[PDB]
Amino acid sequence: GSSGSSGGSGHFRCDSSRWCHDNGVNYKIGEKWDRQGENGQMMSCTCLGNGKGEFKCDPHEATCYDDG
Repeated sequence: GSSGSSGGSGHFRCDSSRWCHDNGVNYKIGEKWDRQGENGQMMSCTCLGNGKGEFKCDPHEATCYDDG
């Protein structure tokens, strides 16, 4: 099915339209911060916006081979 969980309306109308929130921190569209991963390593997130303040996170590593 769908609509299983529910809770948390929007009574107030703050001025947060171009900001993001993860661990109680205001990030600017494009900015980047550090966080924890599913396993344990650290993950880097980059604020995108596309609305309220969407964002993504990808694992950083030096898995780049050399050419020549």
